[PDB]
Amino acid sequence: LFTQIFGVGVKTADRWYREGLRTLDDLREQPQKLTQQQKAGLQHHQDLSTPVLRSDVDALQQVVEEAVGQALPGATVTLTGGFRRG
DNA sequence: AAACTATGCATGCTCTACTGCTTCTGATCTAGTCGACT
Repeated sequence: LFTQIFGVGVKTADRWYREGLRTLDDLREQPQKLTQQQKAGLQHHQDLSTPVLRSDVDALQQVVEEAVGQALPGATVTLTGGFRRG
């Protein structure tokens, strides 16, 4: 549960576990020991927990292609990662 | 002719300011460690 939080690794998860933090809500009760990454991940937890689909990939690729084309002409963008493996 | 007072000088103590040299402190910066991510 803790590792899925953006900006939370194994070390931080273990540190929280040994400190008595057991539930997600408990993390929100003390919003003073979390960096920007952890706060951003915890706030948009539900949104980031959902696996992404291919339509969202296409929309994001179109948006980024438009942005790079307007920024610098002739830019080429290639989709890598898991989505390139099928 | 004698006493009082105006004038001045010499010196020590004190406030006040100003200039310059030296030292201390606040501010501007690279190495080590842990952690995040990919």
